[PDB]
Amino acid sequence: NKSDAAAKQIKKLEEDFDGRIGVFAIDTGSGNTFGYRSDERFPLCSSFKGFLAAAVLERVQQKKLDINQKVKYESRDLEYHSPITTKYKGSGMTLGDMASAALQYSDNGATNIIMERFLGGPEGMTKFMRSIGDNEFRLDRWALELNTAIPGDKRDTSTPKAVANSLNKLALGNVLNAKVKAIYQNWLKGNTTGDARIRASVPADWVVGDKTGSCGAYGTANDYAVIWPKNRAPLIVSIYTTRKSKDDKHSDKTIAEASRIAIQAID
Ligand SMILES: *C(=O)[C@@H]([C@@H]1N=C(C(=O)O)[C@@H](S[C@@H]2CN[C@H](C(=O)N(C)C)C2)[C@@H]1C)[C@@H](C)O
Repeated sequence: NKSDAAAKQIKKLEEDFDGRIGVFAIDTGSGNTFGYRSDERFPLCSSFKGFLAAAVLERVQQKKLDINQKVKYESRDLEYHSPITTKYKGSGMTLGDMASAALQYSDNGATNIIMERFLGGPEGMTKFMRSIGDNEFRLDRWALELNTAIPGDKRDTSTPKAVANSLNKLALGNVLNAKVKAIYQNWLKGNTTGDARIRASVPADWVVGDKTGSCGAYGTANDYAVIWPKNRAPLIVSIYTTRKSKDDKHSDKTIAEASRIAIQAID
């Protein structure tokens, strides 16, 4: 019945903005879950950088890469929205600093470079996801081309459920060892682009790590988070939104509100 009411509220919240909300949330402490449209597909946008950072950390763990290796790119034409990589064009960044820049600032330069040299491109990223048992994720195109968010296009989509599951496996599970998992946890905690999303849905005492995405088309936006509540087991919250018209703008407020509803549903 708690479930059924949470769902009516998402239903209404989506009609209010003329769009389409996908929700999955997990209380790791009880196993309780809430999903609404949790098996529908939605554009990832930048949200895949969260996973991309994880794949980097898996390669570091496997000893294929070193976390402090220098990454030089002094002749690159840096993609738009490369706020961190721009400031070190001349000197390069450590692999680790670069990966975290990709997560924490949605830096497209960091993203595309990492995917070029270390990850085998979009197919390699899809391969990583498969390898932790995520069958829904697909990345098709590179950082700046994956944002078209066209209704009915499976390219560069996942589902709220798959995203949530993957996040749990990565941020809380055993894909990454204790040391490496903690690093990844801190990277998520230091996300700078999520203040109006899932962060705005919880008491300010709770610690959140997250990755956002904003397609800038079809008013498509999303956020997924691990949440550490006061003296309580972790929650995972996954929220994805699209809108009916190409020109529509995304809605932080809707995302924050669907998060509130989702957290209550599993509470
Ligand atoms: C991917 O989705 C795109 C980038 N990732 C974003 C995000 O994480 O939500 C968006 S919004 C971006 C956050 N930094 C900018 C900012 O601080 N404001 C202008 C205030 C906006 C971002 C476009 C993109 C890289 O493809």
